[PDB]
Amino acid sequence: EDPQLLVRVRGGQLRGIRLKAPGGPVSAFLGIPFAEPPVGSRRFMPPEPKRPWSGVLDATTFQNVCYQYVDTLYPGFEGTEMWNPNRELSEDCLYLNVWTPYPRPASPTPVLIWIYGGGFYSGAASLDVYDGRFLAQVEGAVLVSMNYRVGTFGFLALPGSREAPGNVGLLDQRLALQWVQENIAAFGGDPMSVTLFGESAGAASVGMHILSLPSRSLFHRAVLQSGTPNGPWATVSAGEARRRATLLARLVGCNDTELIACLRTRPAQDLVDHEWHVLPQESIFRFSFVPVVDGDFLSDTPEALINTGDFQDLQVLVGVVKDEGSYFLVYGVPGFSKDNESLISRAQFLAGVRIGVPQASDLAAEAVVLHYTDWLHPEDPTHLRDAMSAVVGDHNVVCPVAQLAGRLAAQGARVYAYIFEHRASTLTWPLWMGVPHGYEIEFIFGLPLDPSLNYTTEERIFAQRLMKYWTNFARTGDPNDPRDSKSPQWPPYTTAAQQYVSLNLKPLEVRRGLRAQTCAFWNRFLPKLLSAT
Amino acid sequence: EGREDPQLLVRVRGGQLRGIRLKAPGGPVSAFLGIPFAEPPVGSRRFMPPEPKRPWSGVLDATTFQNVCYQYVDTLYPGFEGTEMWNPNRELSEDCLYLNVWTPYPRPASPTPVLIWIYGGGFYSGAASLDVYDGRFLAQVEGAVLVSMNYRVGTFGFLALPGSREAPGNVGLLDQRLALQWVQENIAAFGGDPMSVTLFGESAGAASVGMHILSLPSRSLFHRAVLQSGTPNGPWATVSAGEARRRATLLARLVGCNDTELIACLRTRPAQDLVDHEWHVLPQESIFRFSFVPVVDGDFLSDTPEALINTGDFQDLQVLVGVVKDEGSYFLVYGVPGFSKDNESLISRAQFLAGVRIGVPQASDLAAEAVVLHYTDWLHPEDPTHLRDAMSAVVGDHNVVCPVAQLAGRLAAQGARVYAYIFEHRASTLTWPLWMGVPHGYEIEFIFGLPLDPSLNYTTEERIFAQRLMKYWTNFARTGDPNDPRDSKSPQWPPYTTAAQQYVSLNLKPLEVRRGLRAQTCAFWNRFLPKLLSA
Repeated sequence: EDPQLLVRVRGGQLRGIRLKAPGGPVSAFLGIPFAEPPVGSRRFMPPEPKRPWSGVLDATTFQNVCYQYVDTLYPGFEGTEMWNPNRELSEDCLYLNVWTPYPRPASPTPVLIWIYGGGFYSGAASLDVYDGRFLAQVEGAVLVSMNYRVGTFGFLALPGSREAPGNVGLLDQRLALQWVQENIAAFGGDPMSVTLFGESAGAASVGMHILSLPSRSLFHRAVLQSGTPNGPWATVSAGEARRRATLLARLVGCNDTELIACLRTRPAQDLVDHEWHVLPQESIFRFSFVPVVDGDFLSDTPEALINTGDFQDLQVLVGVVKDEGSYFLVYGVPGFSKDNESLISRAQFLAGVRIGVPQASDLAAEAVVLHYTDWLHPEDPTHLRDAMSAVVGDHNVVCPVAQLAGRLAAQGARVYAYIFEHRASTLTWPLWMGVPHGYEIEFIFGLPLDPSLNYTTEERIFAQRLMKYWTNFARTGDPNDPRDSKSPQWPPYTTAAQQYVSLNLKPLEVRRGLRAQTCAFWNRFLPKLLSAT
Repeated sequence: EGREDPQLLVRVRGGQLRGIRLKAPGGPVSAFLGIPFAEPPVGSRRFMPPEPKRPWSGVLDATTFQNVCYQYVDTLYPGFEGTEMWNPNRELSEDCLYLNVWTPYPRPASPTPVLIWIYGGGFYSGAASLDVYDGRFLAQVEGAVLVSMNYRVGTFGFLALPGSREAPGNVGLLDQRLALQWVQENIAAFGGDPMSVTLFGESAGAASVGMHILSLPSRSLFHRAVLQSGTPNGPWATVSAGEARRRATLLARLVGCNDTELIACLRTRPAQDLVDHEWHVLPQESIFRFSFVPVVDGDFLSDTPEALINTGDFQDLQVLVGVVKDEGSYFLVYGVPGFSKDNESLISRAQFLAGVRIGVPQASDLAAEAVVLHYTDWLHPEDPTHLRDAMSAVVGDHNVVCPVAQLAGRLAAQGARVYAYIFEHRASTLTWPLWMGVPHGYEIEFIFGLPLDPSLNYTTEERIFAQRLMKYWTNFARTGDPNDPRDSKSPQWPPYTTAAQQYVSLNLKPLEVRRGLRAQTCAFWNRFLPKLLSA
């Protein structure tokens, strides 16, 4: 019975497990319950604190993955399977994971809290790419990650009702953050230095914690990788949420109370089976059950809240990968596949656009096409393919990120921005997809430090750089290495200079303007257009 | 005759002419100036189609430029050479339908390709007698036969009550066509070849050339065409029948005047009173808009130029078209607040938003918004230097560069052989400020070879440059190809095509080939803006 692996938290005692990281051991406490299982009459409801337990809770293994749709586009393909659940599905899934240095930090160590992505309909804290042992061993970080409910279980809402108020998946995250405040000191973590980071919908979640008052006392700094609370996919209105719920109810054979009671009797997979059938249009990068503007968790739209908020007290790191959109094309756009070069025609490009920008009027869709067409080579299939990706990536991630960065900087926040440009040597998706959505994560978490993974030595050096930026940001709100003159420095993003850095194998290079012209089109012009036409 | 220079006596259909022997740098040329080609369109003939000049008796003296057509005189910067060079240099008169001929001296042996110049001036001004249009250099150095004609401008040339008998519209264009007919009948008397006639013109002259291309009756009067910084399509070169009617009747009201009675009253007004009110009938505060221009009458112009270029067959057409580096700059000082020739015209973002409304006068709020969004530099949305240059670009792109791109594009896609250029050399003698770059109209003096005149103070490179340009233009006139057959060592000027979109830079350096005539931005003006109009 190793005393390092024994911890007492408010709920009782836990036993962790000593894990091996390439350069030493780490203590891991996996599958720790932070809420009462949200099952039965608790489905769709806010989470409740876990009841205390007797004896020593076994925390040596990952708990179940929250019930969710499982990707079947390319069965058995590593590129898709790496995001698929790697433990049993169950509605009983509200557990978190802690990694710390072995032995446990002598002084209170900055805490990093990871919130996974997966479009709010999927994901799990137990995936290999979220392995916290590297950051724990190399950087001496305390790293936390929670499961939170996704899809219907996490975001189905009949706004105003008592039994499906919406946003309970975000309340799961918040409960887990509360748990960190109350318990993390027992592991050596410093509750007074907590940094949230997350990718895609996890980044959007981080963004919503920034914009929700009760969350603000649970962390001090934030990192948003390739996702934002503002933008086209991360939220829905009360009315559109209500619409999607009652439609799903109808689809599975079901006054709010009675509607929800009948939904509560449905086996989990019955709900998932119809999840994708409630979207208003044929689309990509669009998800049926996501956070809802309830006037509660989110008092107004994220757009409104970032425009009017005071962010003086906030430090943020935000960024995008080089090819945000490519991934999503093979999930809905005719002409695209991981198996060929997806060279498309002009007609297929105009088709792709109505799908990639599903809420666009005819005129707006024409605007997009004409903006993104290269008029020197209007019909070149290679350009058209790359343009289709750019449209999807720009509309859904890059421009929403440029918008957020700008509002935050303009309203007092300390902001750092990046674009991640290195394509992993181990990547299984075709070359034409470039650096796809989500493929910076394995580098931030430091997976290349594991020799059995076959990353190149330059990549291993790269990963170490990124872990430094992230953990330095966690420690100080500034990703710059304090023990390093010469670099050059990573400057804050401001509305004046608009500086950000490229992250890749070469040293930091400072650039200005994050797709400035193109994001002016999306952020300034298109709104004016659609609100008229 | 008896003791006159026997080489200067010529007979044309209307009678005998005596020309004058002029000195050009490299030798003498023959000039026949102020030849009448129409009955004076005065009195009851105001607003009417021209009638062919009736024969005269004796020897008409043709040694001096004739009257300039009655027009507005520019007074923005009185005494300033930059404006005065474009002002009338002979007496104003409604009796102004005369043309000019320069030829080698002695006149050519075999029949020589003919160049016909059509001056610009917004359809409200201009004259064939200006210094920058001096035909002596092309005649002497290239052996060209050069013809230029006066044509009515302003109300006199373009006031229209469409459908009426007394003011049918486009009479200024019919003056041009009458002069083309005169060339067909008479130019062989000077050694000119009526079967090789190339039209060239700049600004409204260029738009005029484009309208002769689109007008069937003019099509048997010429064989090749050059359009410099102007097009028959675009926002300023034509008005609708309704808009012309509206402007004519408003102008009538302003001067105290059933179409017949209205026009009859207009014919009693002194020329100057019409000129004094012509700017007052424009629909909005604007620049690069002119009150009385060609009208889509369904006669001379069977449909809008846009419709005609979109659907015409242009197999038989050889055309040279181009633009200067800074088409819009000149126009800014004539009405965009913040702009002047006498300072750097650094402007604010607010002055930019206002300038856009004036420079794109027909835009709705949303459309103006699109323009401001597109042209703003979003790394430096507030920089006064960038904003100044963007304002100029907005005006140049909207009025010239994108209409020319559209024209070259449709003509090529539909059979025509098209050559395209951008002219980038700023004259060492320019009197406009540096901020204006290479302004609208300032290639003309190079095409006509003025830098060959030692007394004008051009540099030796400019002289050599002028000679190259004169070669391109005359080669194109001779063969429909600007390239020199002998000289293959010199870089070649490829045709412009929809597939490759190639065009050349004209400057002190050897031809450089480029692709895409503001392709992205012109996609905005030519493909998107019109649709933002169906909404």
